[PDB]
Amino acid sequence: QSRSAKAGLTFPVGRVHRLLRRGNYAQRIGSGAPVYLTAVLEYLAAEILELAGNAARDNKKTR
DNA sequence: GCATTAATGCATCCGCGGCCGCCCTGGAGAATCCCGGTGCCGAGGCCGCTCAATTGGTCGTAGACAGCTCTAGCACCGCTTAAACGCAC
Repeated sequence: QSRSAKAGLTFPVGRVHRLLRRGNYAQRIGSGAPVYLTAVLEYLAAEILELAGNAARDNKKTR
């Protein structure tokens, strides 16, 4: 099983971590950076999607 | 034949009157909202693939922990001008 499931995170911690590793950012990356990044992206995406869905539903649309 | 004097054709200067345009009220017509109504098409649930996230071990390595060093920020003191404020035209 992946850490995202045991941490209840929808976004992939492993994918973010491997993006950071090959993203020429720092040679040493702690385990907290990928989980923090996944959490913040999940929060931002959730808020944006909720607002967009509100804007869609107030215009008689389901998309 | 010439002046002349009353009859006559207008002379041009007002008197009068035919001559309008603006607000307020009378509804009239175009635009909008909105879902039925049906045709269209793509969002996505399902099927099959595949590759890298996770696991464990190896191993070396950077940073918290003091630990110490020294250093300028600050609170304080008092002089010297020095602009800021209120006013007034």
